[PDB]
Amino acid sequence: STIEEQAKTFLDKFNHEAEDLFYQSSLASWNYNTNITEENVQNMNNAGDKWSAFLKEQSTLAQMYPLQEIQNLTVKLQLQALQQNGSSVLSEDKSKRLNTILNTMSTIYSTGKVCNPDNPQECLLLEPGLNEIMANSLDYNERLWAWESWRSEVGKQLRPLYEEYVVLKNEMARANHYEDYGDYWRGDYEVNGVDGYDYSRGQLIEDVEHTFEEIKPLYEHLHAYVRAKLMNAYPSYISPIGCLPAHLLGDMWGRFWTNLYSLTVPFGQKPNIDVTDAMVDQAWDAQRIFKEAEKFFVSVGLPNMTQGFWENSMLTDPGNVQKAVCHPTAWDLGKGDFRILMCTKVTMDDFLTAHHEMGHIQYDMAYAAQPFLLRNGANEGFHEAVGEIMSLSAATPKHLKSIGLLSPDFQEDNETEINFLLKQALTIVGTLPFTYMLEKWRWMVFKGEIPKDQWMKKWWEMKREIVGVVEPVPHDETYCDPASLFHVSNDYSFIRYYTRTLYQFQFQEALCQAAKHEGPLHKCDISNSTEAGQKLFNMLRLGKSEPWTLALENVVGAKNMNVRPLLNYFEPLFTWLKDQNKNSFVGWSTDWSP
Repeated sequence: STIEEQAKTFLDKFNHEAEDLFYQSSLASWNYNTNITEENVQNMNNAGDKWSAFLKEQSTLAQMYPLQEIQNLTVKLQLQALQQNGSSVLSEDKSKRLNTILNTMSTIYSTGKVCNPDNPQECLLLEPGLNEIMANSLDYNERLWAWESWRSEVGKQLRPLYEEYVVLKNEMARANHYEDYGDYWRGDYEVNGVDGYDYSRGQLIEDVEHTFEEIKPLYEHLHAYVRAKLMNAYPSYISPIGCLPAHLLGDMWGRFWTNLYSLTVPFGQKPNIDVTDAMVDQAWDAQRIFKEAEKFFVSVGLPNMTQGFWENSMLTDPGNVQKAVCHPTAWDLGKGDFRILMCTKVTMDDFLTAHHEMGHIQYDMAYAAQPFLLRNGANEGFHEAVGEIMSLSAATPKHLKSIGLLSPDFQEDNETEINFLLKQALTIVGTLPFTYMLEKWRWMVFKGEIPKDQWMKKWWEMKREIVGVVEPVPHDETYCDPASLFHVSNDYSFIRYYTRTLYQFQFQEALCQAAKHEGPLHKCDISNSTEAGQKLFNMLRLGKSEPWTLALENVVGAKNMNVRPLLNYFEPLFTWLKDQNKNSFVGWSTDWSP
């Protein structure tokens, strides 16, 4: 009757009871998302409160168990995830202050308004109408003024509560035997106590810096090409030695540049692939979309699953008979029950999101044999990365010709592939250095090393020199615009997106070099190749039971990370850029001032 058997039965009973509570809460949340009612709100609110009290009780009861007296890696890992501190040293006043700070900075930013001029009635909200006039607009002055008006009423109210949140989270990290809030955030990105595969939290910082200095010249070259296109798009607005304007990147912060594509068309004579009208003349629907996704997945090698799931997921427009959202979302409810939720329309992006959802749910049901605490990915970014690679790999026209989505009369040329790679760079590698500098600024902020009052131009100046974007108007100390974004306002990290990009690139390279494919890396197919399917499935079943380095090793063969997937995937586009826009000025200079 050693302590290991008591830990085993405690873990089992916690897994069962938490599985029941999680199943009830997820079921209530799902049927509330399909049918919005206040009684359902009370239902999963009571369920979530009871589950939170239960997890606190299980953690406190597991605090008795010695974490150094377990030799099995699985039981040690599950006790480590169960013996977390959370509120080990936390005053109740400090806890409610933290909660009120979180709620206030969420509610103020979420309910932000740009209603300065004219009558105070015509107020455009941030989500529906602001991004239209920041991204799909022509007036430089309107974009500048709207961005300034958005930052002005947000930064001053968002700065000191965010700084107090930084201070209190630093105090909690110190009280929880950690360095800082980033160190608590780097704890998941840490492989220690494992022989052979050893990783440090600062090794993640080193990897971030290494990947950024590896991707610096290609990003400089694409910035040069974008500025060269903007010279023709905007006559006499951007100096050649100057950097890009802040509001010219589509988004207010500069997240995605897919909106900045009509000005950056390489060739109007090359048609991209399009099966949406081919879908229309084929007259396919939501169930046909799901059947095509399943056909693609069994072409990869993943087996079919439950027939009661398809009727359990409502896919078309819910209508006004019951209030329901239209965001495509997955539901891993627990013990053998999954749902998807969207309103399906006839768009190609609906097919992309459906493939993304099926990749998510396939990875969900992969680790069903693992316990409820281990019923996740290796870390947070892995799930989004593995959804994204199934999302992108479905846009291969040879698959569409094999399944009849694309007619065989259409053909793929070099220039169309170059345009597709340029769009992919606008989506994938365009957001990579922005995610890098956001992650770096957030890490210096949450580490509590840089002064709070040194931010007169600091975020401005390494926006100018690190990514080559200059603000059009200076801002004072009360502004916290890099801290004013959606993810920082609700404390959603950005290391997850960087690691997702890295993992999806390495996984894409591994599957393209593994599934008997030779040639250009953006012409990568995985149909009629089950070796890649079983190589994936070897890592699908692992779940959270193993360190992430072991998960990468068992599916790639390497123990580290390299940017060679990015070079392999973007090599034709890199060569086309190198003989296209090398003649213009390449890079950026920080000497330009407003």
